[PDB]
Amino acid sequence: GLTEEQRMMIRELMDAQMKTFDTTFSHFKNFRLPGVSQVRKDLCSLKVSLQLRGEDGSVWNYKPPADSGKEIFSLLPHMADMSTYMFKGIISFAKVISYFRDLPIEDQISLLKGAAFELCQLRFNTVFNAETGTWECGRLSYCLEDGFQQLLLEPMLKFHYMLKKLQLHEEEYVLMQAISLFSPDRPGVLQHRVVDQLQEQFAITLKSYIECNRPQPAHRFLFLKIMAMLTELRSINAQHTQRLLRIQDIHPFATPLMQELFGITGS
Ligand SMILES: CC(C)(C)c1nc(-c2cccc(NS(=O)(=O)c3ccsc3)c2F)c(-c2ccnc(N)n2)s1
Repeated sequence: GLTEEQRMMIRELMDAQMKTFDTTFSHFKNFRLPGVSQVRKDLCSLKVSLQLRGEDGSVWNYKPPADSGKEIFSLLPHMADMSTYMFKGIISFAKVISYFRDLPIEDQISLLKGAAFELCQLRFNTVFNAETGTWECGRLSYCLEDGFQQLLLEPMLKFHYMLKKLQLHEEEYVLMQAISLFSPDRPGVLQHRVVDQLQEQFAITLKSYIECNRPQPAHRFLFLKIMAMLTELRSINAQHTQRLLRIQDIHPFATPLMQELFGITGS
């Protein structure tokens, strides 16, 4: 069984998640849409078509082009708007958690800058349909273009399929978010020991939750698999930060919030 402090910790994380995760994406609006050397390699990894289902029942569908000049950039303003919406939710999530509110403001900033991408991807995994290869974001859908084995070569995509296969509960997703947010080794963190102890507590709570609620042979080593996925997600984070910085170098597109989170100064 979980201790009372562990149950309290899960309840606080679950409360934060329900208050700040717009799972129907109902408040995502006014976003941009595509017009009616190494950077080229970066942009060709994630090929998705886009579908918008109107409230009236109409459907708009967008297929992207092939790498033939600037057409490589057509989906960037939209994805920047979606990422920014997601990041705002992640910041709200962190800010309503007491363990986070109690850290120095500078460490709050450093932890969010370290983890925003990772928590965004963890939330996106919960709307991933692995059978159809689509992220279902309310009236918006992102569908992977046509194989499956070739798609698992891209580390982000393999991440989403492998995490979805673990069939996690909401509670395990929110503890993954907590363990990623409270990483004591993000650059600029001052309360290294406080953050390390918090992270350890969240990981212990996760290990115990799995021990108490998941007896099936399929869930053996589940805790260790989850921690391996978090390590992989940190590596994916570093790689995509580099991709973003290269693209932004050649073709500015980051929103103000993305600039803040990725360290771009405006000069
Ligand atoms: C929502 C899904 C999971 C479908 C996506 N997720 C990213 C994604 C990938 C990497 C990073 C981010 N976030 S980020 O760094 O602020 C950013 C925003 C625009 S470039 C970088 C993402 F949202 C996508 C993306 C980004 C750019 N092009 C294309 N074709 N797909 S599709």
